[PDB]
Amino acid sequence: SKMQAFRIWDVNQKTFYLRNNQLVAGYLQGPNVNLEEKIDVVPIEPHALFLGIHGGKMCLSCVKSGDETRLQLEAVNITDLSENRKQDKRFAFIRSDSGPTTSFESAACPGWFLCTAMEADQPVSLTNMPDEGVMVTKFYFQEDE
Amino acid sequence: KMQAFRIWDVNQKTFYLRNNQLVAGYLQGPNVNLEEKIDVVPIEPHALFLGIHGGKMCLSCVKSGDETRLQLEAVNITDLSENRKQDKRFAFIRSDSGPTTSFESAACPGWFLCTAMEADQPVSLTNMPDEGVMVTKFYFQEDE
Repeated sequence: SKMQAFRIWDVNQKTFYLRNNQLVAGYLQGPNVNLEEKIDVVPIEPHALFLGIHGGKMCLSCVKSGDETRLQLEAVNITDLSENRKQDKRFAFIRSDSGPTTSFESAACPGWFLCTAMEADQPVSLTNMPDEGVMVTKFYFQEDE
Repeated sequence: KMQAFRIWDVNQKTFYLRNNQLVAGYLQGPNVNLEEKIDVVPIEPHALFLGIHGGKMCLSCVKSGDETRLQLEAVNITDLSENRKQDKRFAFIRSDSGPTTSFESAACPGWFLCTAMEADQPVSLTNMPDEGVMVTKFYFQEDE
């Protein structure tokens, strides 16, 4: 259970980058390629994990705002989280591989998978309609190391 | 470099923009001026980039599982690169059959550029070009 660095891009080749402290998927080229966000990962045996950016300084979570289930980026240290604390569960994600791609399902909001839009520069989100082909839910997740 | 062509399908439909969505229909009267010529930057062997407006807008295929989508992105066709991972979505493979031509998505293999049998529908992509529902055969005339 320690911090690993991963590079991620969806099946349409979009990368993650921040815009107004929001995570968005898009195509970075040239000087802007330096905006690419690597994903910091702390494994939770056997198939879950905590996901973050900026050296695990900000972590991804699933939050329910009234009637909405939205992805959120919180200012918490990936290292303070615990697979055994009820409150940190909103940060857990289940990793599932199939072929050369990877999917991430929310542990606190099951049935919700991390996703990106087909159009560029849209924020990264969570959809509960994976196979219904509107949002992308498959990613190439590789250990940047 | 950029080569220009005129395109029209086997049913005589031409491409034109409608609410900035590439649609295919029959232009009449002063509307014939709405025809969109296709700009091409070939990629040896038989691959190529396709655009309109002097290469200022290029078509691409983006997928989501078992479904694909045809998009017109505001990118310069000259900035696209064949040795660039992300630009593959703009690549198309050309094939000719007799006097006709077909275009297959490199990013979404098995999906061909196609038109609806009826007029004024958006140009799209189809995974089944054989079972004739959508039209996938085109006349592609090099504007020389």
